[PDB]
Amino acid sequence: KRMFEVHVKKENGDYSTITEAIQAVPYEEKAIIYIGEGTYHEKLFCEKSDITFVGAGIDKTIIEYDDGAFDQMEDGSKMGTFRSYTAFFGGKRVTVRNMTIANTVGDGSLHGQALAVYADANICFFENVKMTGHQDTLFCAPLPLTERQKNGFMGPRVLNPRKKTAQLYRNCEIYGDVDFIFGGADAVFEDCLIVCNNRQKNVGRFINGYITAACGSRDDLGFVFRNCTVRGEEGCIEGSVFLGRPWRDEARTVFLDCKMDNSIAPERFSGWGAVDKDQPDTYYGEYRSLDIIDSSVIVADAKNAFVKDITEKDYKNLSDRADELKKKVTE
Repeated sequence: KRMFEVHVKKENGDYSTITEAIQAVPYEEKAIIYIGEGTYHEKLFCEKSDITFVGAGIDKTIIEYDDGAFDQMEDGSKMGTFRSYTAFFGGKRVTVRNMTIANTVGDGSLHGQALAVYADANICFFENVKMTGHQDTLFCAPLPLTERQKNGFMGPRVLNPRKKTAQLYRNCEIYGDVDFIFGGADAVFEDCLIVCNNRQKNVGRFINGYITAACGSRDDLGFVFRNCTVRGEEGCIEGSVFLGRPWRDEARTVFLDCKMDNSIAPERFSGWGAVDKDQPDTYYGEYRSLDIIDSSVIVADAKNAFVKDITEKDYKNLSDRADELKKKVTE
């Protein structure tokens, strides 16, 4: 079996840091980095043709860093969203399994956006990975076409083309509050636990968060959640957590056969900048959402009018498309 292998351990490894292991890997070589138990306080930048990272399991291998968008850089500039990442995964194919990746800086009101993971590779596959943060925990590239704020995309891909990506998340746990899964990827989340933090404790109607903030094209797949558990953290007030708001106007995000509780807002999805702002070019929706406790069917007839009614035909389409992205990624 030919594969370039590197073993990271706190003691007796090839290296004691992940960064040094990444350096070791030649871009063009199919590689795997095994990472032993421990907490690795590092900011990772990985760009490779075909690499796999395998930790010792969720909360056994932990990659953590604490950069926030509001931080000041040496040159005087604000770090910004897209430089806050604990880990950047770019290149052609990346696989990550059996670890926690955390941005520990804190709530966005004091520290700004703070990515745990910047997922930029053409094809990304996360399995049994836990990702924690507050604002903007997980970015699934690509960026929108153009910025609305000066230097809004400052980061490693600001100059680059907006490459479409295909991402698969299986058995992951993802924690955050405001826009904590966002970007323009075609991304399927399967059998994931997705939890909005109780922002109200970390700081009219109080809004704890927006699970998604997609910005893809109306002709692409966008975010598909299937058989996931989606909810606020224990303590979140009723109806204070949205399934999404559209970061750009053709946002696509669907939840198929998911379990949810009553922390989820009655409107289900928000407009951008105000709850009841119309977003007629989004494809936002739920199909067969079940209550988490008793598996009884959820009915929301107070959803925003722009939220779609997923017919059985729409559902088979979304399922087939999610299925073909899964094949592309795992094939």
